[PDB]
Amino acid sequence: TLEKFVDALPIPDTLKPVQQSKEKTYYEVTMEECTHQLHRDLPPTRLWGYNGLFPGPTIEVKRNENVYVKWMNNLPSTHFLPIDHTIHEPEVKTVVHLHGGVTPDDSDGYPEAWFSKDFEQTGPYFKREVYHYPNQQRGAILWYHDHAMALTRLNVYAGLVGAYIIHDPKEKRLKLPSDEYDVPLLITDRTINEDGSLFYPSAPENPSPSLPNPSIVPAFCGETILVNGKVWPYLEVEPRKYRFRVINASNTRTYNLSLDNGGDFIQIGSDGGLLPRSVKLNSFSLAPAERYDIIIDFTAYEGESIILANSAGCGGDVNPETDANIMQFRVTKPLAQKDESRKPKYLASYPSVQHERIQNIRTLKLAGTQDEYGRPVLLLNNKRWHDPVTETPKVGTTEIWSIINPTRGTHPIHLHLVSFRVLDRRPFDIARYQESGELSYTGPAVPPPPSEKGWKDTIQAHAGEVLRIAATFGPYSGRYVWHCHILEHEDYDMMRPMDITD
Ligand SMILES: [Cu+2]
Ligand SMILES: [Cu+2]
Ligand SMILES: [Cu+2]
Ligand SMILES: [Cu+2]
Repeated sequence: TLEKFVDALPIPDTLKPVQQSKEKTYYEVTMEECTHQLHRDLPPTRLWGYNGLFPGPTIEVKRNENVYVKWMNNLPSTHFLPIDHTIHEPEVKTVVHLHGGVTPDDSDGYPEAWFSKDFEQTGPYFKREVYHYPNQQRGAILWYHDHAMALTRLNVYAGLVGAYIIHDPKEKRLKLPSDEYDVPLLITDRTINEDGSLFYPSAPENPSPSLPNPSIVPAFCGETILVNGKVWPYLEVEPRKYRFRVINASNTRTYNLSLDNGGDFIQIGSDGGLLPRSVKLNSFSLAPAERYDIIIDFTAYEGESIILANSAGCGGDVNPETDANIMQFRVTKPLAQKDESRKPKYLASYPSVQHERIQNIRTLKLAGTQDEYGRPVLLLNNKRWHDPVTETPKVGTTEIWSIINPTRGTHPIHLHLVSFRVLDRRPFDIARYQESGELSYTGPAVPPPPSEKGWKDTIQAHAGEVLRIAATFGPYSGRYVWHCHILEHEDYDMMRPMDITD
């Protein structure tokens, strides 16, 4: 395998606006095929990148900043990863979704709002070339990536991901580590061929001869871990507090992160922004699309090399020599200035402070069937993507969604537009539910841990539990989506439209 901790962690440059005034900020980002070296010992890898970069440039905005991004497809007319046409026009379709964005529906990146190179062809829900992000939302770690119908797992794996940070000036007084000491960590697993080329499976292991070729697979587990586009990198840090914006940008893989010197993380934020109170953690789980906003305090570890370690398997136990490792910190950089940053306990209002009447309670079930080829097709509430819309909350109202998971695994459930509160999780009798559809609980409800007492938008629903969340649908109305954020599930076919009605 590739030798760990030999390349420095790249820090994506912050995107500069094409125009900027007090009233408006305007950016242009072009998707390009490009080559980048992912490890000291590899030939350059052919990739798809926003502005030809992997990851894409980091975009930083202020709360309420009036932002426009023209996202353009200048990709080749053919893909380089294996497309399975049996699961679902130009071959190469793209659309950018700002995940976590409180975004008008026609700038949200609907899967059928795709566009081919230079907008020559566009999907039936396409309305505009230049996306509008008003950013009228809490400070938080967002991220952007491709969301094209039936191609999301491939377009994202190709390299189309980047970070987007909203800064709320009202949080400045907290004096959290900032600027040079505030660093995104975009984690993506990949499998890389000897010649440096990306590998993505064209079929499951030992494909029945029934199977089409290529065939979609139900899960992707990469052999190698990359952070900010480099395989198992090191980062030289100063002996002081750092803030890290940790984003799982992987297709399937869930991570369970720790520090190998037994140091703590201080979680200050979740998907939807600052937690009410900081939380000291020795480890945390991070499923696809989740974000953790954390402080690591290197003050007491000068000289040390500390591995950000992973204990979660993907298709099997972790390998100590490979996917057990994420990156390495080296506490050897001289202090540029006194550490004047803080790690405050009191961060933000509780989500509970705000009282809301429950307009509706939906029960949703994670299910599926099997296709003519024998493959599993994963479905939300046994509906196809193309079935008439059933999730139709009213704008301005709050709902509890009760998500029933009788499957064998966790699924990270994501709703666009909104962030939400986690109410509780409760175990149930799976066999009974499958035979009769009757829900019998085998234990009391478990309220969220402190890490999930703030605002979330992507949430782990574990096997044999009912998960309840509370969301206020707004402030915009229109057509959005909800889906599993395991991309191999999302594309076949674990995604549904969501109408927020006025
Ligand atoms: Cu997403
Ligand atoms: Cu999203
Ligand atoms: Cu799933
Ligand atoms: Cu989505």
